[PDB]
Amino acid sequence: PIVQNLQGQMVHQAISPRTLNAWVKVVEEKAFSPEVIPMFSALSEGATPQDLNTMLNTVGGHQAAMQMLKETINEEAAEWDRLHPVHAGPIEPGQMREPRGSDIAGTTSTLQEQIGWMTHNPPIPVGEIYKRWIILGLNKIVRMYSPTSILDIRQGPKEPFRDYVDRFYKTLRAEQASQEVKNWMTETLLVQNANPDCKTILKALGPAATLEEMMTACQGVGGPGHKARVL
Amino acid sequence: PIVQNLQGQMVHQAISPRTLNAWVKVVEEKAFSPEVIPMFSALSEGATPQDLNTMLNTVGGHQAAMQMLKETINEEAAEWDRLHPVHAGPIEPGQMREPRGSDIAGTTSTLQEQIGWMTHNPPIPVGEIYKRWIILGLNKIVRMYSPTSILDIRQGPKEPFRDYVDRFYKTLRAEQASQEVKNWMTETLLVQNANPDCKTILKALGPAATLEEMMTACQGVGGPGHKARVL
Amino acid sequence: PIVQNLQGQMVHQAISPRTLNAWVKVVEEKAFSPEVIPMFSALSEGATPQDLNTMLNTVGGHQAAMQMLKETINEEAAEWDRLHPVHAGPIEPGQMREPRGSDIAGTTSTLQEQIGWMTHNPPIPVGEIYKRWIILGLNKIVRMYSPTSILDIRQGPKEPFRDYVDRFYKTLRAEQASQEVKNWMTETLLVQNANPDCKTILKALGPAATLEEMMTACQGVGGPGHKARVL
Amino acid sequence: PIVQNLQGQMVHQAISPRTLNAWVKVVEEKAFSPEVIPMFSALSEGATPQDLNTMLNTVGGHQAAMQMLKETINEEAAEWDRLHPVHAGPIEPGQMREPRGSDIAGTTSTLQEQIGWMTHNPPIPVGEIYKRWIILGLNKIVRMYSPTSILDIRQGPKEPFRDYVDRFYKTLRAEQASQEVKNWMTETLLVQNANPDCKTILKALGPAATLEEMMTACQGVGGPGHKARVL
Amino acid sequence: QGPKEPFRDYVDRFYKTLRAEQASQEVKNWMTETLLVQNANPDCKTILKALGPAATLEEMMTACQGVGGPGHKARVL
Repeated sequence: PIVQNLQGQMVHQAISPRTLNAWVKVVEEKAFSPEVIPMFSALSEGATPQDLNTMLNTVGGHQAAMQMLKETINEEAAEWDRLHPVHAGPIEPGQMREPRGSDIAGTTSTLQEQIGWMTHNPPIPVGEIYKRWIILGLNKIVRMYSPTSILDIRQGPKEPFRDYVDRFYKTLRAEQASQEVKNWMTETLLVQNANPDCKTILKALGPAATLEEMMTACQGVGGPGHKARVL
Repeated sequence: PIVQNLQGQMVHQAISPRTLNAWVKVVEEKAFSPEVIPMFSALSEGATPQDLNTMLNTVGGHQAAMQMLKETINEEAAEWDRLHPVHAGPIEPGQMREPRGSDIAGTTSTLQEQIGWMTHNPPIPVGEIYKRWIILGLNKIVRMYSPTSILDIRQGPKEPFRDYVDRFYKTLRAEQASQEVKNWMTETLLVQNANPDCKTILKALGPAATLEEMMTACQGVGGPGHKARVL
Repeated sequence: PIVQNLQGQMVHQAISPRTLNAWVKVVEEKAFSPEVIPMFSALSEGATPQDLNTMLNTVGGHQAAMQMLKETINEEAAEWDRLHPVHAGPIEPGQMREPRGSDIAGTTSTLQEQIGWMTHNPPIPVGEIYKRWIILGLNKIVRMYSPTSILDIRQGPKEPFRDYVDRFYKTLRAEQASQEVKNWMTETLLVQNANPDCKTILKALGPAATLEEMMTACQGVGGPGHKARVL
Repeated sequence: PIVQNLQGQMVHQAISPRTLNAWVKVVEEKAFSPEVIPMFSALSEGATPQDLNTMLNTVGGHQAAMQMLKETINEEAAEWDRLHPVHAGPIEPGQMREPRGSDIAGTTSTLQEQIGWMTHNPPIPVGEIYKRWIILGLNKIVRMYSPTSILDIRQGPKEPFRDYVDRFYKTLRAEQASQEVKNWMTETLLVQNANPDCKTILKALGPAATLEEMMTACQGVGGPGHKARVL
Repeated sequence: QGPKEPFRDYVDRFYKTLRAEQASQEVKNWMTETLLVQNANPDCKTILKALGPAATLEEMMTACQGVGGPGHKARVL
């Protein structure tokens, strides 16, 4: 990995054992689940295509999701080279070459190039590109391997609105659509699947109460009622 | 996180995986109890808005406190822009831009900018403002889940007053009541509620009563804690 | 191992129990399975021959596979000294210490002479070179595997289709047959992990179909779960 | 231990009490075994005779065998003195005194001499020389349970032979045996212990047996008609 | 191979089936050294595993003649 680009003065660091231990043991205990993705970005800080390939290729299992992941990075790679026209005549010898789709993927490109790119003035975002591409991969996985659809998450007859709300946001993390969609669901879908004892009172709150109004609601019906949360 | 340098101004380096694990350790062990803030703070020491963001995105449980905390930091950002004028007029050639409320959260600002504020003399305190905003969220969420009011907080009839301070202190520390309301509860409601043997000594020594003398008292009223505490 | 591997101003650090405890947890969990080679290359980053031998002496199981590892190291050393021949009597410009195979293996070399190669300009990177022989040996362990069929494919009401494809991928990434065969097996048997109706649907998508298209598909006629109401 | 100085000849760093404890926890709390040896080698990076001694004397477990190693290092010292006759009284002006066996063991030598000879040119590596004696002594402690040879290795009647091979090459690694005895063993004693229908492959392999040939041997060797060459 | 069918009749069909597949030579070679003798009659596994099932095509059709039917029928192409 290479860090210190912001204000210049970058340092190359070798691949760390303890990053590939952290990476393996999270994905093993939790699976490719929504809580991997900012952890994967954090572990991937300043990583080369080769630093990225080392991590990716030490995953072990889950070869359905990895092979789905691999296919997706290959689409983006094949996309890339056809949205970048090939250079007109000779490329000057002092000029640094452009990265291709297979170089971003680390398939045709060696570590010595990658460092040169990342220590160039200003730096080539080759790694940012491989990580967004991996992240489309991870994102697609979490769609395919869904725990349950957000659409059909409903409160029970005698399940409480706070217990429901824990499930609601837990599952809403699992859903992969855009933020207008997920602002919708808190606005709308939260109420329409809520249980009938609670739902009369949620249309008294209407579709732009404060989160504290939603939190204060619904202790007089559902679960062990008013005492449950204060005793 | 930004770290101390001898060769110039402080240099930015990546998050440790041991720090992200220590974070998830402390959240697991303490459950957003108000002892979190010392450990939030100590992990938050050199921390960028990108680091603080990362702390906020790696929390997997705690759905409601997490949403409520998000509502608080976004509200501080929107107050901050109303609070500070935009200034429409030109800035000197190569001058660093003024930090907006969104810039403090790192939604309009990138880590190259963030280190650039950081490495002025004295710093513009962009993550120290952000971290204070978060700290108010944690405290409101402590108070949010407090089980009975300070002005409602009582000892059982079969209690030797021994442990009435545990309950009394942590629901006063949530509420943040006045020393004068505390004196009024202590002269009125406290004496009225307090165990017989303790209540003689609390009337005798007024509302500023010696804490130890109650605690020494109450050896023969029976039940849970009447035998002495030991180290 | 050494700080700033082939980069100047180079500083030896001792072999850490963190790096050997991770080398232990890998062999215990998953032995010599192919996905350790990136972990093993990260472990071997900056490593001297002496560090590599300490890594090998730690393995106390699998001795027959380890003697083969060892034999293969002895064969590779022997090739290195037949491709680069060993000298008889004093060296003509005087002894500069050119790494022979036995020196590569840490047998007839000092730690100064190993480092010396890393601090010489152009360098001779002996560790990368010894590492390649060890990776040849660990790949050759996987070819001593107990018989596992790549034509015997399964697909019945026991695992999901994803999970059959996950089996199939493990089988191919453990199988060290030809890359043209391994693609061939993949084009021939990808669909053959589903039930008869799922296969009819799978083939109806076409010969450009990918695993994300297949794993949304089989609408109502698929494997265990993931097909909604059944027809 | 002794480490690189940046402005002159090596300097001493102070021995790790944290790893010195995790050392002793694998001497005292379990039975001797081959992975004890590299855990001592890893500890011993740059270790002086005085540090080697500490590694012995903070050990309190297994005093018989510790003593047997102590006694070995005495033999090695009295041996070193019969191979390297150092004269009586004071060394010459202008050159470094030569170490005796007592100077290797730290009995007669001081820290300054110990970091002296190690940094000298020609170097006497006193601390590497002393460690190798201890590596032999430990290697005897693991063979002091059981001097197991090829007569004690047995292939149970229904045993798939695989374990026999593993223990056979463990046996030859652990204490080096003669080439002639091994040609006798791969041509007679192994064939006699092998399963009846497997005896033709292993008898054909005979006194020329090779690890790759042995590691794949015995796959589908039963059934109608004889087989005799390993595929 | 048919249960009383000749080993050369099977192998004539097999190389016929290899001819018509558009596959690589390496693919054909994995089938020749991992499929060919495996899909044969067991009485032919007796002597053509004993050669080793990945050995030359000459000694394949030299061996194994007493297994099955009489063999030698000219093809009508």
